[PDB]
Amino acid sequence: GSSGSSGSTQTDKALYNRLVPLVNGVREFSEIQLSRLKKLGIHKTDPSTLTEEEVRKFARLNIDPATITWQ
Repeated sequence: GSSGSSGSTQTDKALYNRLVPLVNGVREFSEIQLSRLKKLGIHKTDPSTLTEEEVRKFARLNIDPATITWQ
């Protein structure tokens, strides 16, 4: 990715990347993220099927102290 100017409605999207990075040349959740997604009811494995609605949700549950943003 690339950090710079403040894009549009760029809040969850940005995070999504951090959560599911790309090092193996293939974006795929982890036994950790999943176990958490299930609780919500999102039976998805690939980050592609995920939708803004799901993304924002998967991120919401995860709130970092460094970037504490109170909607």
